[PDB]
Formats: sequence, structure tokens, C-alpha cells
Amino acid sequence: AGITGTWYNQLGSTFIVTAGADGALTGTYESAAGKAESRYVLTGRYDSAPATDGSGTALGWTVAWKNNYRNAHSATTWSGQYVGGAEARINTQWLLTAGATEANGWASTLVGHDTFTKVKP
Amino acid sequence: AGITGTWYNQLGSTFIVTAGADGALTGTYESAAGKAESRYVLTGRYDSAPATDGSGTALGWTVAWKNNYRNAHSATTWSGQYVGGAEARINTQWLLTAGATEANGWASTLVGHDTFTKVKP
Amino acid sequence: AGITGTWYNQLGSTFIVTAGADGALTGTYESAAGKAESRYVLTGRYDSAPATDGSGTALGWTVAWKNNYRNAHSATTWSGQYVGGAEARINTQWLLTAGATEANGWASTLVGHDTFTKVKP
Amino acid sequence: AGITGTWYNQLGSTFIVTAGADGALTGTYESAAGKAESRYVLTGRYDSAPATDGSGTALGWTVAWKNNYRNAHSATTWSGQYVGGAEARINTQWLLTAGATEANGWASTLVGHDTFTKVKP
Ligand SMILES: O=C(CCCC[C@@H]1SC[C@@H]2NC(=O)N[C@@H]21)NC1CCN(c2ccncc2)CC1
Ligand SMILES: O=C(CCCC[C@@H]1SC[C@@H]2NC(=O)N[C@@H]21)NC1CCN(c2ccncc2)CC1
Ligand SMILES: O=C(CCCC[C@@H]1SC[C@@H]2NC(=O)N[C@@H]21)NC1CCN(c2ccncc2)CC1
Ligand SMILES: O=C(CCCC[C@@H]1SC[C@@H]2NC(=O)N[C@@H]21)NC1CCN(c2ccncc2)CC1
Repeated sequence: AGITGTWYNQLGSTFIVTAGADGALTGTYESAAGKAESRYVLTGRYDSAPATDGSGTALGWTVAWKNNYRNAHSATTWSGQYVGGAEARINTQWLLTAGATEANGWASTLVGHDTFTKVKP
Repeated sequence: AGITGTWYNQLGSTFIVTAGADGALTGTYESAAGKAESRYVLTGRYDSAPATDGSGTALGWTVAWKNNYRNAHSATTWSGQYVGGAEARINTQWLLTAGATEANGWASTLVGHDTFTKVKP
Repeated sequence: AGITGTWYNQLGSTFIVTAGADGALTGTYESAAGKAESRYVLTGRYDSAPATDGSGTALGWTVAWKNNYRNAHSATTWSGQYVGGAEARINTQWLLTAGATEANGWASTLVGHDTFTKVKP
Repeated sequence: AGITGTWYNQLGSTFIVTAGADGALTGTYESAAGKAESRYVLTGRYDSAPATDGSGTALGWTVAWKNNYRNAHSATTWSGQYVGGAEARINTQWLLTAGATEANGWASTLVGHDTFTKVKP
């Protein structure tokens, strides 16, 4: 609950998601940063029966950075939680892995953090 | 290509995945570690047109740790790449976020790394 | 340059550091969160000849969470960069590893992100 | 205890460290990968009174990638634990931050994992 809809991160990226009744996330992602253009498919999962003690709702999703316009040979996963209320948020940390040869595998993965809100910066 | 099927990590967990023609990952995950029992739904994405220079194929997927037997109020995302050949591998790093109150949010996310192979340890 | 002094993160923790001329960081850390009390020794390194193109200055430091009052059998490393100017910042991501047995090693490491400023929240 | 000496990771890098009696780590690092040449100064911290229940000993250290031969405008922190015994190990995860402009800050940090042993691969 509260997850379905449009979310914006601190970079200005747009996350459009539908949370299905038994834990599915499905939607599109449009990144304001990096080797990206237009919308990309996403899919993920969320806890559809979270705790009732004030804790957030755990979730995650993946984008592979290939669409009809661009292929960046990479994929990002966001892991985080939804925190409801008047200033609802999805707080995440992410891992972006790029395809790499063996010699470059050590340097294949970026890490960061995105904060999503219902009204953009 | 090469991704569909069963994979095993260094903990003995079992990852069963179908890679669809236009980038979908769908399947089940059974963890040998942590607050888990039996299979959980997963979904993710992969680069369906990887580079041809020897690089791996970028991918990611998510498990929310709720099924009919157990809810651990948490979700893991694996970000990594498939590397084909006689000793094929999926090399990943992962983020596990647990639902948390505001006071505990700083401590909500574990990080680690899993190596998947087609024949178990 | 610009690094020496007192910094505060979003949790209210206090980072007191001296940046030595050839790349040393030395000081104390006081955490507002977790299994911590009073000051802990830190040491780290920074790039003492950063780029002049507007890029930040790369750095990192470590705290082991043992002092005369408390031992949390753990250590945090912060990796990030100093960004100078009127609203100077040290932007970091961190890894906290706790001592663990073999069975619990997979769950030994937390990840997060701290933003330090010269005037507290 | 057991930490002082020379360690080798899976890339063939050489970590030479002295663990001082009250928690200091001091030494040199020579990387077999990336924008590195010869030895770099490191400093870090470790838990000098670990648990006695079979748990490892938490530690961390930092290298800034500047020496007399090369400056890669970046720093790596390793966070992990020492596990003693006949096949002693230091198991780590690391964060490498590169100096970045504001527009590139999102992409400033790599993550990975290194396993150190007392006899090289
Ligand atoms: O730029 C993209 C694709 C778009 C990513 C957008 C990112 S997702 C997390 C963050 N939040 C957003 O909203 N937007 C950004 N992909 C690159 C990254 C850099 N690459 C490498 C290669 C080798 N090693 C490391 C990195 C090459 C591929
Ligand atoms: O144990 C699980 C669910 C099963 C995870 C299994 C993990 S997935 C990555 C790794 N690879 C595998 O194959 N198996 C393991 N969930 C916990 C974790 C610890 N928890 C917290 C709470 C607060 N902060 C931090 C952590 C509570 C919830
Ligand atoms: O709480 C502390 C020591 C203080 C850490 C303070 C942290 S440093 C990053 C952040 N920024 C700050 O300013 N303050 C916080 N240590 C614990 C953590 C949880 N622990 C485990 C055990 C097993 N697996 C995972 C985690 C047990 C030991
Ligand atoms: O290559 C180095 C310095 C040597 C690092 C060696 C690494 S330490 C962890 C691992 N374990 C080892 O033993 N060896 C390797 N530095 C780069 C990295 C890539 N860079 C960027 C820039 C912008 N964003 C992301 C990354 C530019 C600077």
C-alpha cells in the first residue's frame, strides 16, 4: 500500500511503479543521469504484509539499461524501504553492474543511494 | 542466453531462473542462510543484447522474503553479470534491506557478494 | 586543504579530523547512533594533490568501535570526497563489519551513507 | 594478534600491515589492478580485544591512490574481519571513491570484495 504511483529522486529521475497485491512491482524508470534515454522496464518485489510497529516496507527492483534507443550494457538494482505518511519516501541504496571482461571485473560495480519522494526536488 | 536454469551459490542456495527473450528474469530462490524457508518468488532484468567483446551480461533480481511459511520483513537485490563458458558463473553483489523504524534506518541494509555456478559446492 | 576541523553528519555524529600535509587523516569520531559512547580514534588517508577541474578530494577513514567505555566488536570505514566552497561537504558511503562466526559471516556487513557538513543539522 | 604481516588477495595485490597493541594498523599496499604502481601508504584500525566465541576480529583500512609515481585521484577503504587458524583470512568488502564533479558524483564510488590469505593464489 502507498507504493503504487510516480516517485522522483534527488537527481530528478522518474520511477513509475505498480505494487500488485501479492508482492510484485512492475513499471518504468527514466533516469536523469548517465547513459540512459527515455523509459526502461523495471520489475521487483515488496513485502506485502509489513510490520505494524512503525517500520517501513522492504522492497527492491531492477532496471537493465537496454531499450529501443540505448544499451548501456549494465543493470541497476535498488534495495530499500517505503516509509509512509505525509512526507512519504522510498529510501534506497543501489548497485549498478556493467558488463566487464575478466581483467575489468573488479571495477564492474558502482554503489550509491537514492531518495524518492512523491513531489520532485 | 545461458542464463536460464538452476544456479547454486557458495552458501548452497538455489536460484532457478528463466531469462525471457526481451530481458525478463522470473523464477524462485531458496536460501540456505538466514530467515528463509523454502522457495520465494523472484523477478529481475538482464541485458538481452550484450557486448560481443568477451564482456559478461549485466543483470539483477529481487527477492522479498515473504512466502506462505515465513516473513522476514526484508528484501534482497542481487546485481551482477553472467559470464559464460565451460565454468559459467553469475558473479553478484547484493543489498538486503530490512524494514526499520526511523531510529534504526541507518542500520537497515546489509551488503555482500554471492558467486553462482551451475554445479554446487 | 579545507578538511581539517569538525564535521557533523545527518545523524548528529561529530567527526574531528586533522589532514596532514602528505595525506594522513587523524582524529576522533563520536557517533550519535548505535553501540557507541564518547570518542573513538580514527585514522585515514586523503589525496593531497587533487584535481583542479572542480572535482572533489577523495578520502577515507576507519573507526574500530572499541574505546575505554565500550566495545562493539565492529569497525566502520567511510569512503568519499570533500567538496569545498561556501557549503562545504564530505559526502561518504560506509561499510560497517562486525566480528562474526563462519555461520554468520554472510550477514556481517552493513552499508550506508553519511553526509558531513561544517554546521550541524 | 595474527594480523601483522603480509597478505595477498585474489587479484595478486600485496597488503603489508603492522597491528599495534592498541588498535592501529599501519603499512603499505601494492595493487595488481587499476591505476596503481608500487607501494602506497595505508592506515586503519582493528578491534584489539575481540570476542572469544569464534568470531573474527573486525578491522578496516584506507589507501589514497597517490604516491611519488602516480595519482589516481581516488581512495579505497576495506572493511572486514580477520579469521585466524591454519587457513587464516582477512575477508573484506571495499569502497573506492574517485574525485568527481557535481554532475558525476552519482557515479563516483565502486564497490567490491577482496579475500586476503597468507599465501598467494
Ligand atoms: O550510466 C549507465 C546507465 C544509467 C545509470 C543511471 C543510474 S542508476 C543509479 C542512479 N540513480 C538514477 O536515477 N540514475 C543513476 N551505465 C553505466 C555506468 C558506468 N559504467 C561502468 C562501467 C564499468 N564499471 C563501472 C561502471 C558503464 C555503464
Ligand atoms: O535473513 C533474512 C532473509 C534471508 C536473507 C538471505 C540472504 S540474501 C543474501 C545472501 N545470499 C543467500 O543466498 N542468502 C543470503 N533477513 C534478515 C536479515 C537480517 N535483518 C536485519 C535487520 C535490520 N538491519 C539489518 C539486517 C533482519 C532480516
Ligand atoms: O553499532 C555499532 C557501532 C557504532 C556504529 C555507528 C554507525 S557508523 C555508520 C553510521 N554513521 C554514524 O555516524 N553512526 C553510524 N556496531 C554494531 C552494528 C550492528 N552489528 C551487526 C552485527 C552483525 N552483523 C551486522 C551488524 C553489531 C555491531
Ligand atoms: O584504479 C584506481 C586506483 C587503484 C584501485 C585498485 C583497487 S582497490 C580495490 C581492488 N583491490 C585491489 O587490490 N585492487 C583494486 N582508481 C580509479 C578507479 C576507477 N575510477 C573511477 C572514476 C569515477 N567513478 C568511478 C571510478 C577512477 C580511479
